[PDB]
Amino acid sequence: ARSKISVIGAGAVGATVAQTLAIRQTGDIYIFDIVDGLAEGKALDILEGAPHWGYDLDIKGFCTADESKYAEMKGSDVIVVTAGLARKPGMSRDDLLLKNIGIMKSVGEAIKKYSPESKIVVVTNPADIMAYAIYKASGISPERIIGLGGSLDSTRFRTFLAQELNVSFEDVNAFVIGGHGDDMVPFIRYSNVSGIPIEDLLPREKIDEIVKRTRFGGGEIVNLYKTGSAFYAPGISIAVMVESIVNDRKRVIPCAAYITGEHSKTYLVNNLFIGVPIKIGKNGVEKIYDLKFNEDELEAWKKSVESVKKNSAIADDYFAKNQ
Amino acid sequence: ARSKISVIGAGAVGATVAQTLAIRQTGDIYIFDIVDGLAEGKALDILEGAPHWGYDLDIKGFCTADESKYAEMKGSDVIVVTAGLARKPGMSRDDLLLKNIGIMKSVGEAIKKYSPESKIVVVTNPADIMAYAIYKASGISPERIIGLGGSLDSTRFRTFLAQELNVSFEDVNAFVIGGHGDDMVPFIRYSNVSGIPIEDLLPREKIDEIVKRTRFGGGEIVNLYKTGSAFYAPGISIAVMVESIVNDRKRVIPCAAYITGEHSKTYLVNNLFIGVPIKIGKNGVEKIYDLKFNEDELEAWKKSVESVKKNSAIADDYFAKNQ
Amino acid sequence: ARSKISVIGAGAVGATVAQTLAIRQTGDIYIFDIVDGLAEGKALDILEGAPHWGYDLDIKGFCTADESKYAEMKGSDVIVVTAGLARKPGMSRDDLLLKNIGIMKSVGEAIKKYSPESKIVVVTNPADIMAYAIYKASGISPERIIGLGGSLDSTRFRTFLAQELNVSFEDVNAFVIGGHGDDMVPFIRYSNVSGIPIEDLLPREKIDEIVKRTRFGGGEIVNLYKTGSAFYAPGISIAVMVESIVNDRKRVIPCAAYITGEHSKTYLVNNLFIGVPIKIGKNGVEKIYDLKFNEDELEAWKKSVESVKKNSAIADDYFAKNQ
Amino acid sequence: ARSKISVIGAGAVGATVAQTLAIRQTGDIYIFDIVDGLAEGKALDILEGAPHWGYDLDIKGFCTADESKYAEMKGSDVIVVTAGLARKPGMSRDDLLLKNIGIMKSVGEAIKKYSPESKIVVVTNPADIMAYAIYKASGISPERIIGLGGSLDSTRFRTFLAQELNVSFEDVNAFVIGGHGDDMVPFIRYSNVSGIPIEDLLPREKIDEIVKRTRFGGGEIVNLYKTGSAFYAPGISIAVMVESIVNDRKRVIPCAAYITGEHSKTYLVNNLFIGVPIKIGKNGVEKIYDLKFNEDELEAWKKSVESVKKNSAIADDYFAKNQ
Repeated sequence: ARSKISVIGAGAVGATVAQTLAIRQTGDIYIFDIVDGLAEGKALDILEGAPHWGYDLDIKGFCTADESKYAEMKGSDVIVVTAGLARKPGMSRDDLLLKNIGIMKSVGEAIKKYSPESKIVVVTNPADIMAYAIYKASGISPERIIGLGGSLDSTRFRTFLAQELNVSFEDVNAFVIGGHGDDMVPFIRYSNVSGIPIEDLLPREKIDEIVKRTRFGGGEIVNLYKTGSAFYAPGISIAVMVESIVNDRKRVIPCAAYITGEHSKTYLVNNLFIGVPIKIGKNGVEKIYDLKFNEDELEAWKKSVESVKKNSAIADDYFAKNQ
Repeated sequence: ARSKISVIGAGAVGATVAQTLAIRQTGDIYIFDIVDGLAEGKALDILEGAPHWGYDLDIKGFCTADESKYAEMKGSDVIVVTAGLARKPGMSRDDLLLKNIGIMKSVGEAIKKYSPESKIVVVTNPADIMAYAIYKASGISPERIIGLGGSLDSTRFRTFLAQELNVSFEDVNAFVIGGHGDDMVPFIRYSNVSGIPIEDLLPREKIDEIVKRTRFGGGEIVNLYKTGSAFYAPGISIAVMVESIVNDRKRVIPCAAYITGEHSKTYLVNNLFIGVPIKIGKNGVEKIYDLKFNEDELEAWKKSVESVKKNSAIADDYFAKNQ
Repeated sequence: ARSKISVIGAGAVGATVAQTLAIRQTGDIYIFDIVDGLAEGKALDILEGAPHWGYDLDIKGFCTADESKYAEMKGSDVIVVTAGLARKPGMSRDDLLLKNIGIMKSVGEAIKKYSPESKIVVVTNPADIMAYAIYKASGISPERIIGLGGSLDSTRFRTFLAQELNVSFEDVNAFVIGGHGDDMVPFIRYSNVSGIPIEDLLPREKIDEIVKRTRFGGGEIVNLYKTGSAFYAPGISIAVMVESIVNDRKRVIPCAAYITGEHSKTYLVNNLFIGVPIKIGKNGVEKIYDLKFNEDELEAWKKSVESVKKNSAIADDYFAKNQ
Repeated sequence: ARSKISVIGAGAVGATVAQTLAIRQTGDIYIFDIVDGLAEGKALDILEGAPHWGYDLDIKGFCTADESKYAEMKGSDVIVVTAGLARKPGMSRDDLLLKNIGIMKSVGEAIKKYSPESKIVVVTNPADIMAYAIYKASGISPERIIGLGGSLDSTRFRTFLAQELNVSFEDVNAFVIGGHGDDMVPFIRYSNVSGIPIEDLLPREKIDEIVKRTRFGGGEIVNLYKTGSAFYAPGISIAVMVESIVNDRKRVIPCAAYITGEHSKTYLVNNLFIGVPIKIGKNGVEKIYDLKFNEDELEAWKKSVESVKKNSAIADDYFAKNQ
């Protein structure tokens, strides 16, 4: 009677997604992790709060050291992919990408085997490239796969704007597309407080500072935690995407999506994932909005595109060599 | 305009409490931790999710490496104490109790200095003894201090019953008083599904199994996590206590509370904290309910009483030895 | 995509149920009424609050003057029957019973014609008899039909107890079975505050006054409104039953249910609807709990049974006369 | 304690506001109405649903045929004024305005007497003029009074756009200021779906249709209800204003607000209430945003201003011959 969501990865991010989905009563939640005991423990800890919170859900966790346990994903409406590494001492983010692509390949093949009907929300960073790897490995029709990106950048951008202007978080709207960091592309003219353009409220230098803080917002958290990365804001940023699919909400949120056909004319890429505004519903990507760029936005977009093309070619090379 | 809650400790439990209070919109939340960056990081990560969740709250974090930062607790309606250690099989429970009592002493001294008007919710285990230590150190009127105990044991007990009977978590009621583990005292006769006693619904053998799992429920999670203890279920168990104070809900939940006067005739302890059913309101403990014990419950209670008396005497001795 | 609920009757009670289901995001909601414009108006008014409340739901209303509009019920998981008429004195309530039985016959035939797969929650008073009429008219398997009764009496009883004792409404449990008014049968021994029996907390004289107030709680509201009856508390009392079906919650709540087989040995009625504790799930009634009556409860139950047997015979006679 | 809200008027709108505040747990809610039994009945019906909904609030109702019952407003953080005269046949719009101004005088005087510290949210239509009457009658500092307008027009406009574009209600933003009907002034250029201008999504003819439907949105519901006016969407539209004050959320929403000083240079009125974007906080109006008009908007605004000047002049004339 209820929708089913699987979460792959039971670390801080995946477990936060699971706890968030339970609070928001999105559906039954099954958690998966290769680490002995981890997914089972997170699921139980989350489930044990149900009598206080009020959620009547089936919440379970499984160890995938025996990959056969991936069979428990069967019937999932959405699978959230959060498995993967963060940098180890002596690892470039270039080495990290390659490592994570390999994990995506394994995960995608498991999804293909046990739950090929699911829509997929890919979280592992950079999620545009990891969504691409999931697509290549799973064979799932590409409109059914989306990557986390803009939901998180926009929530940070809104937070900073709201604090600066001393207004409710609900009334700030901050428009971003593309990736994280230098690949992020804000449309300041589309950012506002209850419709009032930010450019009518803050001077350029202040907006610039806020844009910068947003670009490096993940690193800001890493520098505070020292030994881990953000998970609270990512968790809810992911959950709002998931629930839009499960409950067919038709939220319009920038996410990493597969660009093809007429959309390639606007976004200057073809057959790749990159962050663009999408309508999210029961079928996955229900619509890609084609934006109109001014010159600054276009030049910024071109840089973002080159980074994605570069990293996607790396994923291509990996799959070509590892049948 | 909003109430203010301070959370001392920004590890898994304290930060979960903070995120939980934010979701339930309990009030502004200030987080404190001796580890540089940690409380600020947890606060920012939680705050950055505000635009998606919808909470319009001030959420801040501070480093207490210098105790002067505790000045930021000023005007807190509730302070949640989650500071303290868990050494694991290296030193005994006794060494651990002593370590934590010392932490409560310094925390309580800081509370007296910077926010002596606050109600306190003590989480550090065993919370009855740690509440007693907070009382001795802070000088706060003892009705204004409560310890986490029954809120958590009861949520676990209810989860297990509901799954065994395949019923809503909302309709299961599980009655426990006393401490954790062998110090916990269930009243099976007061446990029911929508009023129907559980003894009419399950074989005694199964009820005993569920009682034992509840006793060692925290250990069950520790085994699954390997390197840490439960935090999700404790987080909401703590938040329901905090919000009952802040919003004067008059919840009736078993918590560690100070027993004196006529209540000592019922609970056989005097001037100590122990887990009993209390009405929780804006003034802290607004009523202690005096239970009638049957013979089995009485026996079990007396054992719990001896444990609390013994550990409380250890706390007295520590305080006597340290001015 | 989403679950669908139809509400028949767009008066105060039906429209309150609709707005309640929307707020609680239970599913898409279609409203039906014979009165031109009424259901369409209630639906639009409710839908137009969606941007503030947050519910992304399809909410529509239809006039059933042309009965073919009932085709819009197709695919409903649950249908709520609130259609009915009139008052207590003035005209005879026996005359009223017959009139409402006739409306149930028409509504039941429409359901069989257009949405025979739905579970049905019957609200029209007395809902035990009206559920019986829906069953006779619709041919729907009887476990898939339940009547409002206990959910509303228990919420009133809980309210009165919580006010008297100055405790949270969440922690009061009040046990009733049977019908309304003199037909209601409280189990004082199964009523408690967080497990503590109310007999341990209030003088018997007070409990008796509260029981009497619950019996005549509907009349208390009529006395205040003058020209109408209660709708806010009924609305939520109905919605918790509906959502238990839609979301398969397994709530345990007393409702009017079809009593047969071994249950007839406990409840002394056979092949009739009467208020008993049931587990409510995606299949409708998933369990009837068989209580053990003490002498006093049994004597009260026999009276309630006699009233239901009499009125069910009247319903039988009506159907026999109009086949 | 908890925050307290008084609601004056226990008809459909006032009682809907009360039930909405309860569900949203905004604070204690006291309802007042001159008609014997009505406020008491609405309050009790609402309170009796608390055990199911979960709100632990003091909800009470009083009949103000005895004026002294207004003493029960004491300590209210916000007072919501919904009392008004139902328009009688043959009564002109100006005659209705005069009657309602008279009711605002009585209400304002009771507020001045019994709860002069309150912020006021005025609902009685037209709320700009009625806010102005409440100001004249109560002597309350005018930044502490706001009138319902744009919150309701915006929610309707958002509903229509979301349905037309098949997107989530959460992501549509519809910018309006001024009054209702022909006094409403939309800024199409500030209306968008997740930042994407609606002028990039819909052609002018479709946008015009939706603007027009919004202008006469109230009338559309009246034509469906036939015997009354909208209340569900107004209820939540009001409640979001009220909770922004009580919980100091700093929502930015167009409301009727007192225009003076520098703001008069932008809005072309002085010392009158008219609908403009405001930041709503614990002090009432925390900020008025000064918009930049194009020619169409300026001309439409001048019309809106003239209507407000004319009706405010009628109010001045009324107060001048009654004191």
